[PDB]
Amino acid sequence: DEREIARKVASELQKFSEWVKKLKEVIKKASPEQQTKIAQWVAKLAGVRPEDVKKIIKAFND
Repeated sequence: DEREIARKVASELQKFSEWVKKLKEVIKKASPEQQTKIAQWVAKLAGVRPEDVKKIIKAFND
């Protein structure tokens, strides 16, 4: 069903947006060395590239 996937994806979008903002606040308080380090933790845990974590964070600032 299309409307149920849309309802589910949008709900997870609102929840995941909260965690991106918290990760942003942790990154905004970190030194440039720690910012790279935090992006490498998230990438190594989630199984993505460190650059993808930054592109995902970019899409949740607007």
